[PDB]
Amino acid sequence: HATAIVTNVKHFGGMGSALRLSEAGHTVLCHDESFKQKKELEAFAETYPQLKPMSEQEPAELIRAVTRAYGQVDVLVSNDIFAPEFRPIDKYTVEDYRGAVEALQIRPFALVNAVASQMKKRKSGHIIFITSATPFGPWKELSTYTSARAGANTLANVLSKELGEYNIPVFAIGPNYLHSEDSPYFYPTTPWKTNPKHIAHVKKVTALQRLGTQKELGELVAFLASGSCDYLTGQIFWLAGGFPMIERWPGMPE
Amino acid sequence: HATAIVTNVKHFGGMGSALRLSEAGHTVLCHDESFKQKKELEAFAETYPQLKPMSEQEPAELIRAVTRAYGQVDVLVSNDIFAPEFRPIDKYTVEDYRGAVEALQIRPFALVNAVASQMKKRKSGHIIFITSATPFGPWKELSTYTSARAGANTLANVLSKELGEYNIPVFAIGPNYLHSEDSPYFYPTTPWKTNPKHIAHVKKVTALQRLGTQKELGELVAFLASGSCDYLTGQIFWLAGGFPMIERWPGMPE
Amino acid sequence: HATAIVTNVKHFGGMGSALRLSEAGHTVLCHDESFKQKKELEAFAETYPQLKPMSEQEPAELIRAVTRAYGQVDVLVSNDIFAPEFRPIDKYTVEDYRGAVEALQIRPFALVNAVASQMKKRKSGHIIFITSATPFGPWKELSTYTSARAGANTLANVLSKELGEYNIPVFAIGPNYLHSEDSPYFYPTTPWKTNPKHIAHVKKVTALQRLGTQKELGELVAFLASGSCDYLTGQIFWLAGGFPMIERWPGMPE
Amino acid sequence: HATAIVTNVKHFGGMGSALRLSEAGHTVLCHDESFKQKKELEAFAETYPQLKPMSEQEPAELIRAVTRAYGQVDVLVSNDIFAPEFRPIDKYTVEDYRGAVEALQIRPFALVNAVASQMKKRKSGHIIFITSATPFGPWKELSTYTSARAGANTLANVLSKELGEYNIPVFAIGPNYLHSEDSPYFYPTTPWKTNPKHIAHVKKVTALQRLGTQKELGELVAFLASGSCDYLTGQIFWLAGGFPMIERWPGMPE
Ligand SMILES: [Cl-]
Ligand SMILES: [Cl-]
Ligand SMILES: [Cl-]
Ligand SMILES: [Cl-]
Ligand SMILES: [Cl-]
Ligand SMILES: [Cl-]
Ligand SMILES: [Cl-]
Ligand SMILES: [Cl-]
Ligand SMILES: [Cl-]
Ligand SMILES: [Cl-]
Ligand code: NA
Ligand code: NA
Ligand code: NA
Ligand code: NA
Repeated sequence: HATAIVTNVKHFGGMGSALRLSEAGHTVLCHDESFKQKKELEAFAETYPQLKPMSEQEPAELIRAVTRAYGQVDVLVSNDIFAPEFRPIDKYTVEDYRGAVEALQIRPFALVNAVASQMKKRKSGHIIFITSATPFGPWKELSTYTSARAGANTLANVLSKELGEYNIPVFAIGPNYLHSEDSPYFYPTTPWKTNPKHIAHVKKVTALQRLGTQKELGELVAFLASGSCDYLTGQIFWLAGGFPMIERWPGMPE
Repeated sequence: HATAIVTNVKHFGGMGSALRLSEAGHTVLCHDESFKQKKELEAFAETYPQLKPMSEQEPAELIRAVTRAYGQVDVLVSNDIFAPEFRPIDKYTVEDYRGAVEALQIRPFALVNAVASQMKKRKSGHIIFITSATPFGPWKELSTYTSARAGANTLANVLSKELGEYNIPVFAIGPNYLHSEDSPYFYPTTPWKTNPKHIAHVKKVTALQRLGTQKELGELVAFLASGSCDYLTGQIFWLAGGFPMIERWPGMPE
Repeated sequence: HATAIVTNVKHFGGMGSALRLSEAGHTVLCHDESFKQKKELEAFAETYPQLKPMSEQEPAELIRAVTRAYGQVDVLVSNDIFAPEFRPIDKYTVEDYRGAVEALQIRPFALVNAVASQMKKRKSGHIIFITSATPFGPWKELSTYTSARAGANTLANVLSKELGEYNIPVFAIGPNYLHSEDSPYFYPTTPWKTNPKHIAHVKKVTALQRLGTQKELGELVAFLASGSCDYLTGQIFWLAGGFPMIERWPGMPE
Repeated sequence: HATAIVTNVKHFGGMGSALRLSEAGHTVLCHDESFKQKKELEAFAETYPQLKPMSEQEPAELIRAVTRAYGQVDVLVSNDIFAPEFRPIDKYTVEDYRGAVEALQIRPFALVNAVASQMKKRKSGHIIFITSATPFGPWKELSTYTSARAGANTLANVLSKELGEYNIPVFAIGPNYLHSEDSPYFYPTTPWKTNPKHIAHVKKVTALQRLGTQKELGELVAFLASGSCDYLTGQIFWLAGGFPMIERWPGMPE
């Protein structure tokens, strides 16, 4: 069976991806910061017997471990996370930007850098970055997070050009307003399904007037990873329910 | 079962769409200019017993006929076609542009204009335009066709904003280098799989170094129409295998 | 001296363009629908002695008349207008879309189709379309106007590819929230500087928290027409003060 | 008088920017890595008496020194450079990507982080990044450089949203094929005007069939810095002569 790595599986698009990839018949190797602790890894493995958590934390280490134990990495889902911190540009430190770039650009780069050679040698593989739709509709005072996510989107697009010759599609999925259940990355049930202000905000700024679901994200990840539509390689997908809705002139209804 | 209209079914993305939608369990009502002739309609119906060709040619007429005979239109695939004519801007006539706009913008607009009310009333439906990736990577001297296709892409994106409130996703799929078998719209087997110059051109300008397949287009259409990933509403998909490849500096290999 | 045509001079970007081009030393030939009436044309010529209003209305006749009287057309500013009419997609007629594409796509196409040969023969000229920033940040229920403007933007970008061989730059300037003085196209003094609701809306949705000025538009038109920065050819300029501002999460200041 | 900082003045868009800003009446404070050597700084000051070279290298020290000596920083031109190194993704090291993001994203971020407070306090200033058009038309095997430049472009666009409230426009100018005279960043006279292969390549891939000039870049920088067209804030300018030209089908002329 085909192998798939999902990183930061407890957060963002991790569970939607891992669960739907597993249902599609992949062996899903799952990374997470919490899996440094045996108790957390074992608890996850018991709750999700169809998933295979690994303890390895860093990119080369993780790729090498999965390759040793399962033969090869057929699918990489780089589910990258970093807390958005809103500040006026002069109130950040430079290290605040470096941290965002490290988590949101250097990390997916390092994973591809470690796995690309084995994919190129057999001329097969799929690479998916989960990034952000914030560059499409940016908020004021989120300059660090948003620009790093744009770097990752362009990284995916550029990589598609060189890896296409080796039959390796590369995609970026950029969500916004994706319900993240009990993860703070980025729309947890509380407040986003519980507080009237937040419920009204989502109804206002998305065309579909709701949060996106983990199932929708997982369906897209599994579809791309299936090899059924490789000709989309290089695509940045905006998975944001039609966000942004743009405020209309006075006198028009919402 | 859910109904799906595919227009110009003999051409462009028509057969990939109709066949994969049918496999997914839709009743697929098929439009085509050739179905004005009973012999052509009956021959198609015999060759493809899982498809239902209609004789109706024009938008309101077609929507009304399918609604009368099958109850409702759940999915619209506006597979729009017009021959690309390359000319210096001053060598066209103004009517050359009007013809492109009529075929590539007014036609999908007219179809949505005719079907939107029934979708809005029941708060369900999916709309897919098959357009072109030419606006993403334009060729010189194709100003009429390319700009009309961009109008259609923007039409899809804008429509997603108003129809989202009614739970109707709207998408545009913009192909290039899609193999179109025995249709001249736009990459027929001859010359594109038979002539060495054409084979070499496709290898040069696409990242995956091949034509796209009807199966890949059909997989995307059926995935979007399935209701499995509505949160992509408003997306323009570039289905062009990583086109364009951009020419590199002297001294670098191809 | 160098000649420039500015169309619909009384509206949208017309006076900013005409007045700044004249100050930069162009002979500015002005079109306007009101110039069908001799009295209107003569009142304009008396108020603006540095401008030269023409009575011609149709693109071919206008280009021919300017060429006959002033030798050549060095700069074309296609300042296109159409009344934005907001409707749900099913409440338009198809003719409502044809009217929008005729005014916003066919017309700039016809003007370039009529003037390009003379510019190509001498290998000099500049072409500027004034379009819209609505495709960048679309409002719901403006599907006709917005998609036609996107067609015009792509037309300019595609035209740049063929005309660059002849040393003719082509640009599109897409405004939003440009103050238009007494013209209803699209942000007249009343209500946009006089009604508190409109004043508040402009402050909220633009980054600079004000309307754009005719002077700003004219400075950009004159700069591009000057031959000082031809290497921008093909650019779509968003002249919208940093619109759109995107609504932020609850808890964050405006 | 108004002050402007131009970084890496000997390279890329540095001299075009500095020389045209000076001609427009700015006091132009010039940074360059070579100005670590007193002899280099003094030779520059003697050749260009209208320019003021500074020895400071680090962003905070440079802004502080200009502010101390000349009162304030009115215009920042962050003319960022890094050597483009083409490699397959697996042949880079991770540090190769960190170097690119440090030079092309962290550095402009640090300069704005150091200068923004003084501009905000007085509600005036202009910020221009010189980036790259490579994200618009990416070459294969340049994943580090190209994705870092896209990060910088998005940084400028996001910054425009918060700084517009303070009347500070932010722009990114993304060049390609800009003639850079004796600088190797990125199109020096030799080989790009002297080697037939390079001459042919520029003719093929740009619409205007030539390199861009330092004067064209400087005209755009001075125009944006002038305060004449602030309503363009947030714009990414592609200063690439209509690049990329996209290869056409067999049978069509070049
Ligand atoms: Cl490691
Ligand atoms: Cl999200
Ligand atoms: Cl009809
Ligand atoms: Cl195609
Ligand atoms: Cl006339
Ligand atoms: Cl406007
Ligand atoms: Cl004004
Ligand atoms: Cl220093
Ligand atoms: Cl350059
Ligand atoms: Cl030069
Ligand atoms: Na372990
Ligand atoms: Na019939
Ligand atoms: Na007359
Ligand atoms: Na010093």
